[PDB]
Amino acid sequence: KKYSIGLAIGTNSVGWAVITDEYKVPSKKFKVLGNTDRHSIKKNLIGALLFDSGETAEATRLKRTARRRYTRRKNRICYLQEIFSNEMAKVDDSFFHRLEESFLVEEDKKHERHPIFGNIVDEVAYHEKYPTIYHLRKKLVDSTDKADLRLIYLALAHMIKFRGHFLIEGDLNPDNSDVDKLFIQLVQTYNQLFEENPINASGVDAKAILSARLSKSRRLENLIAQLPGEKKNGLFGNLIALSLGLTPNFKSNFDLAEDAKLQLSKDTYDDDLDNLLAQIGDQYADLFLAAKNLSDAILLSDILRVNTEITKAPLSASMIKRYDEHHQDLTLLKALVRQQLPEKYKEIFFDQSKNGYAGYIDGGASQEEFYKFIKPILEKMDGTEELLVKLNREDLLRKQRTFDNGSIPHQIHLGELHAILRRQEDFYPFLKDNREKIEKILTFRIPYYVGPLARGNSRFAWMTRKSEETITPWNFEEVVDKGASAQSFIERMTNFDKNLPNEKVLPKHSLLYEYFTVYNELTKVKYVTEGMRKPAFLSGEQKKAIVDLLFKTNRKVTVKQLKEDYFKKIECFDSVEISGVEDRFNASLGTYHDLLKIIKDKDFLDNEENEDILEDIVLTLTLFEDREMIEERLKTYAHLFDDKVMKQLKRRRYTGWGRLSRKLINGIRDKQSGKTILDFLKSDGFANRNFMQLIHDDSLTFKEDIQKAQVSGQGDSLHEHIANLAGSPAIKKGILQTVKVVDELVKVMGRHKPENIVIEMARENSRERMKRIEEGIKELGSQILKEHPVENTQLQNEKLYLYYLQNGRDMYVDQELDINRLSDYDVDAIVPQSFLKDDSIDNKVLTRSDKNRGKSDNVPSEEVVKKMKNYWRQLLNAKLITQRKFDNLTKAERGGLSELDKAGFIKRQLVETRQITKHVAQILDSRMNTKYDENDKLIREVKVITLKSKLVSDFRKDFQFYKVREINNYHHAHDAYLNAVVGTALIKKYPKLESEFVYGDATAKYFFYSNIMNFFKTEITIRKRPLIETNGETGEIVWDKGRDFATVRKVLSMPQVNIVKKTEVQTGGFSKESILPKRNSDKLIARKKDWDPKKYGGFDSPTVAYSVLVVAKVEKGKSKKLKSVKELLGITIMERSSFEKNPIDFLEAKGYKEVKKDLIIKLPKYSLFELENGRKRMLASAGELQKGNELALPSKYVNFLYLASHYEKLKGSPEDNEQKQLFVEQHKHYLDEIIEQISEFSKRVILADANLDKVLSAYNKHRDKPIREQAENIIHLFTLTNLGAPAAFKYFDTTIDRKRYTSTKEVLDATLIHQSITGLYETRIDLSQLGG
RNA sequence: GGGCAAAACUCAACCCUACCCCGUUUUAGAGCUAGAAAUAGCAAGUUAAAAUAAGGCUAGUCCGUUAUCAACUUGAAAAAGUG
DNA sequence: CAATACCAGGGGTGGGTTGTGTATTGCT
DNA sequence: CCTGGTATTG
Ligand SMILES: [K+]
Ligand SMILES: [K+]
Ligand SMILES: [K+]
Ligand SMILES: [K+]
Ligand SMILES: [K+]
Ligand SMILES: [K+]
Ligand SMILES: [K+]
Ligand SMILES: [K+]
Ligand SMILES: [K+]
Ligand SMILES: [K+]
Ligand SMILES: [Mg+2]
Ligand SMILES: [Mg+2]
Repeated sequence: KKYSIGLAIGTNSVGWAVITDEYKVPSKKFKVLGNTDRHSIKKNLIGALLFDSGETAEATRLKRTARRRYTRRKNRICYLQEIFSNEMAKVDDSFFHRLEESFLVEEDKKHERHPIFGNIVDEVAYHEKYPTIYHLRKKLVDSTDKADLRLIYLALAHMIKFRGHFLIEGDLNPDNSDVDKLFIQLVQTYNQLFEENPINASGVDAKAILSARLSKSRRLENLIAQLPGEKKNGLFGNLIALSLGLTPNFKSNFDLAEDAKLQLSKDTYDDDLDNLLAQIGDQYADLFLAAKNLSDAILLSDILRVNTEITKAPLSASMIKRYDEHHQDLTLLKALVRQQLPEKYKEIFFDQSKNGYAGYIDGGASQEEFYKFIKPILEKMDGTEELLVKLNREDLLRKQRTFDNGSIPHQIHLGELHAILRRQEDFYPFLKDNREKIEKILTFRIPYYVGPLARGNSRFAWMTRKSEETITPWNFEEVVDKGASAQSFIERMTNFDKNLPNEKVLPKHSLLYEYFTVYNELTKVKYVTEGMRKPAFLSGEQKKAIVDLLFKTNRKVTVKQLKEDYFKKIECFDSVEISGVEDRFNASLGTYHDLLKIIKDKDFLDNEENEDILEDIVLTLTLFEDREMIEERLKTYAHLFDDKVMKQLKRRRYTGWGRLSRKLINGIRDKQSGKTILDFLKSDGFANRNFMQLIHDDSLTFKEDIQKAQVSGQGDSLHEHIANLAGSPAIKKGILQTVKVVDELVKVMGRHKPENIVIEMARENSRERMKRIEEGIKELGSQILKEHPVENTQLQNEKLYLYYLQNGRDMYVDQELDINRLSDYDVDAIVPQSFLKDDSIDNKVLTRSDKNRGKSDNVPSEEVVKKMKNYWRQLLNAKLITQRKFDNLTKAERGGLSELDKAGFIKRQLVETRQITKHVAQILDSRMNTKYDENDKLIREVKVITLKSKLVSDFRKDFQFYKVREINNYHHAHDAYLNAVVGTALIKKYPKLESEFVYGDATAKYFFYSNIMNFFKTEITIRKRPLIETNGETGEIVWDKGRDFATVRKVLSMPQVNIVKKTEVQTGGFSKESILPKRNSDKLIARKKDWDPKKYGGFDSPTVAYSVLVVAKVEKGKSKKLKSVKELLGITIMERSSFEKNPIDFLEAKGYKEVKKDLIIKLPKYSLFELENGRKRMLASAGELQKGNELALPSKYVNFLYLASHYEKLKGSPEDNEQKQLFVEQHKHYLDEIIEQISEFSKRVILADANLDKVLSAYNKHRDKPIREQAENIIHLFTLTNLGAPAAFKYFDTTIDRKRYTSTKEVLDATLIHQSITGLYETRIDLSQLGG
């Protein structure tokens, strides 16, 4: 017979269905294997495979990087110790041993328990002298005396082990370190530019004001308030704001045209500033330079909170200041508490559980938690004003190793280390000879372009070696072929040209590439004037003239410039009409202008002889971000430029890559013409062919060479092909499961390929939205965050999120919005919900009243646009509002929405265009249709139809085949069945639609695509449609409105649906990552081989990879008498390899004896067992079970629950709304009935006596509640019966905690069921037959 | 119209390298006084070492948490096969 | 033995890719 | 968050 397949692909489920030409679901007798008495079973050909979500490779990669980092840090310490080996041997022959075994307890220590000095007196004396490591570091930096080699090692090792970040390149340039010295020089330069309006900085304490621990805006205010007649938005105020790290706008200071927002931290900044400089010149260059220097000094004084006069170890001195102030403040706080709150001293200083000082030090309290706990204690006390201020500045009782130490650059640690080396090399000759080695150990970092230093056993590595010896930081340049390794980095990184697959893609900012884009756009530009009959192309001379006169003198070329600056000036046209370009030219020559500003040699740029050198320069600037490598590759061109241009160029940086190779653009030439693609793009007579026309023109060579070039390589497997698809790994796991389901379904139907396969794909935090708001107000320069504090979780509500996105302003009315009145306010859809279902914040907007939007059918009225356009663009620059949202807000000025707009919105709602769905369709099509005809065209025996969820959702809502997701998992299978039905019927009714729905090769649309699915309806908003629905041409019947609806209903009401939870071996981390303290418990796992957890603590809570059923004997009692057992042993992920290498030895080491090797059953997670009365359990672990049954609630109750709970929308037909409400009230008794159907189920399968009794009491409690709320809570009640892991749920206000199945003893005598992917093929094993 | 390409603006999803900072764990940093002793009173507290998936062989300044997996007949395996 | 309350490593820096809609020029 | 491990508690 003939049949079709319906599929619903999700992130966790693949629903599948088989239908006949009558839209019926077949049933079949399937053979049952095993050792049970049942040999076959009847099954319906509907079901749904369920699985756990597929995970990305991000967490694995981060674990891998942390692993490599720990390894290499240990290697750094090893290098330092090998350097110190021979002399430390003379000083202390067991020092490094004591350091290595510092973790062991004294019982296991092979040496003295005191690490540094091997005796208690010297150790205690050391600690008294240096309370922290930073004391010793500063001392070794400053003191002139010879020091103990062990203390030198400790200081250098602490500097190398925690060496600081690498965000700053080169040396730190410590001549401009003082904030006052740079602020005074900034005042000098500013007064230089303005002799008439100077600023007197006398008595201005810039050090205290600018280095204070306050917000940047507050420090700006405090500095400006010290300058009378000067304001914060003046030029000097904006310069100070730029130095503090803010985003000033210099547009108003220089009477500019548009925004000149600067910020030193943005990567664009350089360009930005130089852009700005073009407006006013180079007089202000060194002014902004002085501002940047002042900013660097402030960034340093943020870290080096100590003056640099007395010491050369400012970091260690700042740490010592922390320690001393902590000591003073702690002494004072204890004295104060003894004075006024001696009742609370012990809780504060002895209680670790409380967030006092004790928990802050010994417990688990954090600095923030400690501040919150002790702030009211300080406020209630007297004499704590200084301590209170210190708390508010986040600077009280501070430790030295804190979270904010991440801003410390490595050059600071390097300065202190180099100072110690200089001091102590006068006494230790090996320190003098190895100074640069020890410095290298701190500075050297494996380059980003080299990767893992592997030797042929790493799938991540790509490095090649000049010689075959061990790589150290010192011999790196001699062992590693940096040239070939960087070349391989390039090859691994860059995409290939698709037309020429053996050629690399040009950089996105290549001069040749932007020339290509400009000429390709400019070629298809036509123009017309009065004395012209027809618009004409530009000639080659015209195009070269427009390039030389406009594209090489202005970064952007506007149509206005094209008309006035070219056609008026050269062609003498008073008027002209341009076509092919609107507003401005998308393409431009930005790289040309960059290199023009840098090299200052327009002739050098315009010489065809310099094409190769400039291309290589741009390539080098795009490949790398490393200063060393960039400097290295531009040395061949060092003779052509001076040092100033060379430095400017070294700073020039680019990212991104094009999509075409250079051999395609200006390499291959037409055989006849001898011209390249770019040659035609510059001049093609009057034809003016562009890139597409140039590679698709049979008249010229290119197409032939392209076809000669392309190669279809060695084909991927199915799994490989799916993996290489663009998309999330979850949906790709779903796709692979879909293909396997389809394979097995074809196998079930006697290997007969179906006629149709309908596929549907489901379309489907706090920190990122808080980040949006945080950056948005920062850019806006507003203070609403200051006025209204809000936590990240509070943004679960969408109204508050929209509010803080809108800066207190109303989006349709220029009026402030009230925080406390947020209840009344209205969330409106920019493009309305009637036309588009976009419930995202992108089509959402918070306003005082919906009315103020203007009319509803169109986009907000032109008046509202004219009003709020500036505020909308300001929110767009702050990125609080996206460009899509902005364009939708202002569409009225462009005419609102056209008829084509609405028609296309509908068509996109109905036709799927998502690429991943097309890829799945391609895979299924290429697997089903494999033969060719006499014309060698593909034989499409199977048709792959693709649907969007709105079709079947609307079908359910129209004909009341409602879905309730929380009842069971049948809705996936039902979605698949309805997909098959609707797709098949739709393409039967309208074959012309195949173009839109099958894979392979005025206002009319608004009515057509909105009425395509009306042939199911009997009545219409007039004419009654025929009860029988046929194809107009073939006459074949497509839909019987008297029977096929009944068929769909009978199919949806079927209780037997093949729901299969995919059994899976667990993978990932061995256990919880927490390192637990020591404890007397055999659940603790040692973190090292010899670290007994009873002494050293360790891990617990491992993940079971899979359980194993063991039938064996164990020793019982002192006599060790063998007693027979049959139990579940969970093999952990960590034990899995050793178990699989030899299971017998593994089990015997566990204590089992005489193991029946052939009765060992591997049981992954979710293994299915059946017990009595059809009760089913799934394996959640070796010692816990999940619910294994589905509640097949009758369709009547599903529809009643949908309607009574107001599950989605109300029908919108007032008569029909009253119809449905009357049905709900007439069938109210269903409530009780539903409960009964649950109770019975729970009594037969769930077996939670206490939970069921509490649920029944709760249901009887709220019997006078409205029907809608009782139904909405009955919807929750299905958590008790849902398949899978138990969960807690609320019925009204009563909470029902999950009942767990903490024992797997019963499944050992149950029936184990092995199901195929559809669950149609089974193997049933009676486990009670094993053991004895 | 369906598929496709490049440019412009855009946001979502993914893949990879080199590093940084905390956290946790054990040990070290002589607790004192009064008691037989339980215990009570006070003193102190900020730091470091070392581990940071057990570990593996290929012994690399490498690898170790992604993807893939019902059962059965083969095969050592990858694979094929069975209702 | 089974019921049950508690708990689960976090933050930052670089690069590359496909796909998303909007609209320009085009191929097929 | 979800859901399985874990110690408490009878
Ligand atoms: K991390
Ligand atoms: K010992
Ligand atoms: K002032
Ligand atoms: K703490
Ligand atoms: K444009
Ligand atoms: K770069
Ligand atoms: K896995
Ligand atoms: K997993
Ligand atoms: K299975
Ligand atoms: K893109
Ligand atoms: Mg390790
Ligand atoms: Mg630490």
